[PDB]
Amino acid sequence: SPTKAIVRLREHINLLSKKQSHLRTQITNQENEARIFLTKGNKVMAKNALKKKKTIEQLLSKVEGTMESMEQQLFSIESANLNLETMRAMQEGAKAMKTIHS
Repeated sequence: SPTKAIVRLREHINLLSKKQSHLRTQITNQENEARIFLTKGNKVMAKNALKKKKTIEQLLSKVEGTMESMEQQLFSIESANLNLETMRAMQEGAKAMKTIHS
């Protein structure tokens, strides 16, 4: 059923939002690593920690983009159901017109 499909998509998004929070935390951690090297004076390793920060940022974008795709599919399903209800409404309007003509 499309309701079950929606529930599953929400379940996948929830798991991805756990990955999101993890990766956002890792981004802060990689920044902190770089800041530690900056206070040590090792700008080379600080830049390398920022390279790792950017790597996690790219992974975060992948997770967030995946959730977007799942939401688009989810909303498409809900929209399809709203279109079926709009169709039903139009069919009852047609029935009213049939009564007017009859």
